[PDB]
Amino acid sequence: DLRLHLLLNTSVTCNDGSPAGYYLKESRGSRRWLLFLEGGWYCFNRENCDSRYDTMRRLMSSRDWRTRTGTGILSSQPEENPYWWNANMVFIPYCSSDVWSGASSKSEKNEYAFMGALIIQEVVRELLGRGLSGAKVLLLAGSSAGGTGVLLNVDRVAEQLEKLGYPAIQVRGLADSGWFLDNKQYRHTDCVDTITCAPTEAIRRGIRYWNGVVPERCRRQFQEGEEWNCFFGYKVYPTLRSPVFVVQWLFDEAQLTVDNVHLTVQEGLRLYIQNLGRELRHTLKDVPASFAPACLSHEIIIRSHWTDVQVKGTSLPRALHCWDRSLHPLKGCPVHLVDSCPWPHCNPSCPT
Ligand SMILES: c1ccc(CNCc2ccc3c(c2)OCO3)nc1
Ligand SMILES: c1ccc(CNCc2ccc3c(c2)OCO3)nc1
Ligand SMILES: *[C@@H]1O[C@H](CO)[C@@H](O)[C@H](O)[C@H]1NC(C)=O
Repeated sequence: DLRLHLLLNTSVTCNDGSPAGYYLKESRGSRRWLLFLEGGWYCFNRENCDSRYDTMRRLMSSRDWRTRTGTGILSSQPEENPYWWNANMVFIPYCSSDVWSGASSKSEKNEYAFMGALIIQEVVRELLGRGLSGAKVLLLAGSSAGGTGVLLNVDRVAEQLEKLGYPAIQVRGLADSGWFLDNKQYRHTDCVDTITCAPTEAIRRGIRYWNGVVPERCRRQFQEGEEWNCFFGYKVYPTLRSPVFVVQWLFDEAQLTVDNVHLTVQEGLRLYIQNLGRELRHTLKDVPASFAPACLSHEIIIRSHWTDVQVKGTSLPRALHCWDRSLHPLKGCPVHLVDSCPWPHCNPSCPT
């Protein structure tokens, strides 16, 4: 079990003004620290944030959060977690609805606070008095909206630790299921409410509503008004300096949802699905640390059975171990693992 701590700086809040926080299980014999960012979509105007508050309130508030069990990469049992079972474990709940990008407080002009980027900074700060000052590696991990949050925030955590006087701690990222394409959709709707708004248009509006922040080098490339581009992995990744390992299902269910596809198959859709896998594979060609199986799924790293899937005979925990060794090719220890077969479940190890 990981134990809840609410932030001592109570100006750093969830959407409704309640304090943000983190869950922690220390391993005092270890100098490795895993900070995991939870996912769960986003909201981008008053009307859709109000709805989310009624039926997804744990993603907007800490009022109803004392312990949580660590699973997958957050498990302390080597049977479930062959990679980092002895590490210090931190789960950061997603209560800002902003893809971890926001820097805006609730105020006379703002019904909600969007503080995701500041929540990450404050967690790192408070952890530095609880053992993180002695770390050798800080791995910032996350799933779905939390995976995109890794891409947006990993270089900011690295800069923070350097400016606080800890330049020797190695900061790295692990982004799971947060590598999306701004691709052509299977069917199209003009952006008129929540359901009809494609991600490019919803994120453009969100950035303005949240006062969202993107990494500096990416921001300098795309410039004012085009920051939405930095929420797309293939565009932001080449601007990052920290090492980042990318986990992405080739036929991700959230990607298919935003593409207006429902699987529940004739030539047009067959060609669309095969083209999506081909395009995703293409964007990972020059990503040296990656794991991308040919499956229809969403998320993996905190699932208890995350050990089961394999690409070219190598599991995800093994690939992450090989990544560690590479940061000290390697015979029998690969780090770039992308499937090449063209249809969901052409890999027999895909989840059922
Ligand atoms: C501690 C602190 C705050 C709360 C929430 N209380 C209801 C509420 C008030 C104002 C709001 C809001 C919700 O959403 C945006 O503005 N609970 C426990
Ligand atoms: C659990 C389930 C579903 C989700 C949705 N992921 C958010 C998202 C979607 C499209 C995006 C994006 C972020 O940034 C680029 O385009 N998260 C967690
Ligand atoms: C509390 O958090 C706010 C928001 O980032 C920051 O401006 C302020 O300096 C923090 N105060 C302390 C004492 O850490």
